[PDB]
Amino acid sequence: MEPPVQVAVIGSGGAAMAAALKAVEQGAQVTLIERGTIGGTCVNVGCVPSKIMIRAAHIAHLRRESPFDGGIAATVPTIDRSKLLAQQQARVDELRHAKYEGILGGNPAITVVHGEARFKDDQSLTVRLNEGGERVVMFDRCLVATGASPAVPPIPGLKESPYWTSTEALASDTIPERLAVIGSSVVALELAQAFARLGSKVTVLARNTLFFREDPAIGEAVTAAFRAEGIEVLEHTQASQVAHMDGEFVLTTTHGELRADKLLVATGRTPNTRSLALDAAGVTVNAQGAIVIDQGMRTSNPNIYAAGDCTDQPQFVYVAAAAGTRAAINMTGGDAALDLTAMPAVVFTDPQVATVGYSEAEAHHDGIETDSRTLTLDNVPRALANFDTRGFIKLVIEEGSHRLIGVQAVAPEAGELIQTAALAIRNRMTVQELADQLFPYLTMVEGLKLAAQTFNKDVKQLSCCAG
Amino acid sequence: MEPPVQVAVIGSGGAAMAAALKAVEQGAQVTLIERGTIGGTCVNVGCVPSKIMIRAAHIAHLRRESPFDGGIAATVPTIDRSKLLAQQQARVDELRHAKYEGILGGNPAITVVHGEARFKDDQSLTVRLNEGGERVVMFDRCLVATGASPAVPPIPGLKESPYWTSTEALASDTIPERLAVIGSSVVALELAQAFARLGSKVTVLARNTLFFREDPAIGEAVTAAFRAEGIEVLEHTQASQVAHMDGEFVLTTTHGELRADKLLVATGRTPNTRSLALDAAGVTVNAQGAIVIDQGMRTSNPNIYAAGDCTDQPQFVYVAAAAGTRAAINMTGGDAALDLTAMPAVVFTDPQVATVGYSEAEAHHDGIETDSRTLTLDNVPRALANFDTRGFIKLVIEEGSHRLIGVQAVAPEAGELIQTAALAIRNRMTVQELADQLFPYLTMVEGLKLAAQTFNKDVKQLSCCAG
Ligand SMILES: Cc1cc2nc3c(=O)[nH]c(=O)nc-3n(C[C@H](O)[C@H](O)[C@H](O)COP(=O)(O)OP(=O)(O)OC[C@H]3O[C@@H](n4cnc5c(N)ncnc54)[C@H](O)[C@@H]3O)c2cc1C
Ligand SMILES: Cc1cc2nc3c(=O)[nH]c(=O)nc-3n(C[C@H](O)[C@H](O)[C@H](O)COP(=O)(O)OP(=O)(O)OC[C@H]3O[C@@H](n4cnc5c(N)ncnc54)[C@H](O)[C@@H]3O)c2cc1C
Repeated sequence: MEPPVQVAVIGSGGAAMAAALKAVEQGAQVTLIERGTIGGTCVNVGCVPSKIMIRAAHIAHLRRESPFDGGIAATVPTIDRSKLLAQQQARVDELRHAKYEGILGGNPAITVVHGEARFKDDQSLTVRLNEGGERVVMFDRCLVATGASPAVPPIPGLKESPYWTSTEALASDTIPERLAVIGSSVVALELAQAFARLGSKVTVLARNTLFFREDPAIGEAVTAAFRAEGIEVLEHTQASQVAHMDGEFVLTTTHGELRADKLLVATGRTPNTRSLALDAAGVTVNAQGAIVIDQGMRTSNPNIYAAGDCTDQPQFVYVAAAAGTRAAINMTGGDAALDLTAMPAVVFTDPQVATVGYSEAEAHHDGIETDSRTLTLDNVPRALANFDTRGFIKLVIEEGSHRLIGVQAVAPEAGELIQTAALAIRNRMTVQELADQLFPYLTMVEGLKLAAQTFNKDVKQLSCCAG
Repeated sequence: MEPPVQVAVIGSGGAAMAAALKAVEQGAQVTLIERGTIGGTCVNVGCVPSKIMIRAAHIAHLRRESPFDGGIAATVPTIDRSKLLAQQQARVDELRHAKYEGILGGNPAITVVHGEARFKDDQSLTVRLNEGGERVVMFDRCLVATGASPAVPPIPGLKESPYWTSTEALASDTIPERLAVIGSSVVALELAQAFARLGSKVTVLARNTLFFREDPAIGEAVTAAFRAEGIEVLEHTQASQVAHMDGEFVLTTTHGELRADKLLVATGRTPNTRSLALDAAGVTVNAQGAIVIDQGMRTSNPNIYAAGDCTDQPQFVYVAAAAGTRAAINMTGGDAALDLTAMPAVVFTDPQVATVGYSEAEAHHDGIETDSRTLTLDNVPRALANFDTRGFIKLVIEEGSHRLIGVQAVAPEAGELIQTAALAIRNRMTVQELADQLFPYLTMVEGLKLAAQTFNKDVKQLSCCAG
């Protein structure tokens, strides 16, 4: 008789969870090692708490102002952050148990180890247990899903100051009167707007422009939206010195001296691979410290796989989870590959930013001839009925075939409409085909149809005679 | 040389507008006859003003209460309906000019006639001009796009009372202290909730249950939502007598006497065909007075077509417009057909109701073997982060092929997510295929993926290990 394959999984986030359970489903015995709180980033200090805080911020914002204030009185709502934090944390704790702890526990095929793991060789790990001492974990196959951590730049004086990373910001029980934010990452912007809406006077220090690595139209729309609601966005600005004196932060910048009660550093994230002793297992990493893998999540060592934020993969929990599931399949004798061709991405600012497929620049870089159309939101019925036309919907197609290969949008509910675009791309639809489909009038997603029609029709024909 | 085809179009709503412009594009000369305001129903007294009022109502509602009131103070906002009405009307007037008047005017190929048309024979119309007198309009082909009007039941005393139809309700400059609503139609419910949120004490008299003709789960969720915010829903209730005494309505019902300041009658709509003298042109209508047509919008008379609410077609402006465009193609020698297989439908209540494709009952009626899954919103991350789990997402598939053939949902933003379902159905995707696609975490549309996964996975595996 054959013994169950011994699978070791380092981490307990989205990638590790998906892998652990898939491995067990495929008949393997799993030993999962986690050094901190079970659940990793998303449920504890990532997606979940941040989206909850953003929703609370949205309510506070709408109680403060709206496009209908001429007929509906508005007020400055009193905010009790302690109560909001308690509500937020209760849901986080509830989900951690329901989707992580409760599933890992009570399963004789899964052994959870509380400690920090490192490779001993390519078939075993050495674990420094949280309760002291060590333990060796032998394995046939191992999945590294250690995620990433907030990056902290070597700005003089920052290291020893009481600054915040996204974790401390989300866990704060008070809304600071003044919040300075260093960075222009998605995390930086989502938190910047949430705190602003909850009461903070926010100043964002962007080294370049917002969404510098994305299509330029995106950063322009978001920057204008932030400024419109009192958020200061200092472009091409960096702090050369950080100091904390007399109970406040003092930042020396290229724009002058800036003072704030709290400082959020959200420049980016780095892979958690330095404590893994990857060299002992022959696992190669790139210049950024990320573990190199192929579409099957296989590393340079045939018996070791990697998935999630500790690799070069896009940093989204749904990508990490999909990768973990497929890595487990391959660790158990299968043959699976991760396809990210129609991977959507959403930024939970207001308006939201959403993208899928190729941007014009990205297509060109890959030698693809394209054409595009950019429809401003003042052409979308839903936006007009809401009296909020900030934003746009951009479609990118391949020349000749007219196949839709990319969509970028800045608009309320962009995250919802982007999935229609994702399916259109997945099914290799042309813009003509998308435009000929029936869409509900007065929905934001109708904007996709309207934009598609502009490839063969005039903007003046939309919502009238563009069929 | 050949002369331009003479096309007559009766009406100026979505169907007529799309047809008129398509006909001209195809080389025809158009004579469009309209007895009332240009633009018809949607822009003037339908979709546009109603969605604007609903958005205003949403803001008022959120300023009054939210799932985050434990940490964000709320207040009863003062409402100035005169100001809201002015804003609403200005957008309506703006859109009427931009998408209707400005496009019809200044075009030598289009002649707009202000009057009421009726058939003289199958090649001409007699028009009673609004300014007096008549005119004959000869045509080679004619499109009837006369729409429908609010139905008014023969309830004793109703006829002579100062009741409202959706038109008077949308045009009211005051929010009534008490509003009674007779009917359970989409129009009745959308307006009922809007007025309630803007300040009225609303009572809905439904002859049966809400969404009686739809899947039962829909009516149950909507009824619970209405009651949750103070809207009284009297099921299986009809008014046997209407009276207006001492400045108020007095309704005798099976539930007892009900008094209200205003009365909205929104039971349904009837086709505008009684004044057309259709018999003079040999155009057949059904028992409801609707004009009978085929998929090419052709009537019993080869030279006359019909599209929109005056036919048996679904009453949506996007359906009317699509039909008008295709009718114009056929009137000008083409061969087009309207495909409604993936037609989405949205109800702008909160939560919204959205459907596409077959419901279980509808599939069975057509001899299709099916299976389904109903995912309650407390299983959708976005709903949980919003602390509002009222609703559900239901998927209907064909047995054997596992092809998705229908989706019904009750949830915030259901109108946005339903389009993803529409494209999935259009592309004949199976639930497994839909479930294997990447969806953004914490978006309502992710609910489609989660529901799809329940066809092969347990609800406890969702957002964890259902891959
Ligand atoms: C503020 C914020 C907001 C975000 N918003 C979104 C969003 O809206 N949508 C989205 O899809 N993604 C979002 N993300 C990103 C998403 O959270 C991550 O991509 C995802 O959680 C990564 O999952 P993972 O399994 O790769 O890693 P992780 O969940 O980060 O976990 C790795 C785990 O391994 C442990 N570990 C590390 N080294 C060792 C070791 N040597 N031994 C034992 N255990 C070790 C860690 O302690 C941790 O528990 C957000 C992130 C943040 C920080
Ligand atoms: C309150 C309300 C809310 C709605 N919400 C939505 C929604 O959210 N989404 C959606 O898609 N649909 C919605 N609808 C329905 C949508 O408005 C209609 O289906 C659509 O407007 C019908 O277009 P049509 O061109 O067929 O007719 P219409 O736009 O109704 O116009 C027919 C025109 O012909 C004229 N006419 C009639 N008889 C004659 C004659 N003998 N001679 C000359 N002119 C004549 C009329 O006066 C009118 O201008 C709503 C309707 C109402 C009333």
